[PDB]
Amino acid sequence: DKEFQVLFVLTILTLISGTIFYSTVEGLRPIDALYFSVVTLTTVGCDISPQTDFGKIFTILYIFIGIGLVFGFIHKLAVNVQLPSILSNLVPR
Amino acid sequence: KDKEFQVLFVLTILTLISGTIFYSTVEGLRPIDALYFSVVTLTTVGCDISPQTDFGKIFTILYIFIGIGLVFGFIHKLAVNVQLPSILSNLVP
Amino acid sequence: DKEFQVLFVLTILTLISGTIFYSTVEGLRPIDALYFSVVTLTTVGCDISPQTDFGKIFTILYIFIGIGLVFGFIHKLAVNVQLPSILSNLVPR
Amino acid sequence: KDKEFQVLFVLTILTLISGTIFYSTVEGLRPIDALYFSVVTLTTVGCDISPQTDFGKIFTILYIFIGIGLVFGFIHKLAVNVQLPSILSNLVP
Ligand SMILES: [Ca+2]
Ligand SMILES: [Ca+2]
Ligand SMILES: [Ca+2]
Ligand SMILES: [Cl-]
Ligand SMILES: [Cl-]
Ligand SMILES: [Cl-]
Ligand SMILES: [Cl-]
Ligand SMILES: [Rb+]
Ligand SMILES: [Rb+]
Repeated sequence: DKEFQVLFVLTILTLISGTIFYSTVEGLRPIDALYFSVVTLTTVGCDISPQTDFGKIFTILYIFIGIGLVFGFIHKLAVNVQLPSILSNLVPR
Repeated sequence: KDKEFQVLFVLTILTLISGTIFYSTVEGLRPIDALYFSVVTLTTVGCDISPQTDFGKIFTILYIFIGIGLVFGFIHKLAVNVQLPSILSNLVP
Repeated sequence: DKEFQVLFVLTILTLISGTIFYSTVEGLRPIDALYFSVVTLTTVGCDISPQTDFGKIFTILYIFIGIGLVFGFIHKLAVNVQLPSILSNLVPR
Repeated sequence: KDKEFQVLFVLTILTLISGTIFYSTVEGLRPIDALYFSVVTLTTVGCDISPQTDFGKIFTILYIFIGIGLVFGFIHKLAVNVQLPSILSNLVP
């Protein structure tokens, strides 16, 4: 779906921005920055908190701005792709 | 009916099994702790443990994106086909 | 609203059950058990995880069963009470 | 329009201010850390810190119940009146 693609591109770009930020300012390895971006914007959460005042402020802003994006993408991911595939199997061809 | 709900239940169970196996082997958690990690992640509660392997972080990211929509679709249908019915149905003479 | 009251009574009973369980099996002070019940069922999360296998299993079950209840109550709390009061102030009597 | 959205924005800001003041005085957090705690709690991300005073736990429980609906209503309207419009409006010739 076109909208689903827009939401994917936006989500990936958001997670790239978060990865870059947290690997630079917080000194995280990229994978750790990606994990933190993912677990922050999806609201799962992790065992670590940001240590720089700049990191804390950015995380606040990143949450409010990316949370809705990531959950719109999760909704479309579940609805235009995961649940329907299984529901195609409910009819025995 | 409770036919879609059954589908979401089986999908959620298999998802939690996959997470259980994954986190028990790669992260060395006991199976109950792997099931707990799978459950608290996909429900977004989270916990004070975080994966230690780069493989575990990559998998957890993908597991989050794919399984939040299933686990919460299951919770939604559990509320709409089992919880909401039993309450209202009892709010009658 | 009648339904709002049903949801409150259910929510309070749920948090009582969780408080009792976690203070007995996990040895938490009641307030700590109440905090854990609250932060678990609302998905905020805390810095501690359950330590007993029994505690872990119960938390899994408690999440799936109480999560929908607590968020239905949060919705009605925001919608039949908090947001509307403020919206009554939007019209200058 | 963006009139209800403005109301949710001001309510969210005042809620975050209240949390900031509360957690800075009773829990001895720096103000930025109190703002962070308020923000990650009400967005349900959570963090590795937990309140130490019994007063802080009681307040946090009430703050969660009252402010999740506001903070997420604000995120919903931010997505529906600011984020969804700017994307689609740009998905035109
Ligand atoms: Ca949520
Ligand atoms: Ca946490
Ligand atoms: Ca921790
Ligand atoms: Cl890396
Ligand atoms: Cl075992
Ligand atoms: Cl106590
Ligand atoms: Cl300061
Ligand atoms: Rb959460
Ligand atoms: Rb969380």
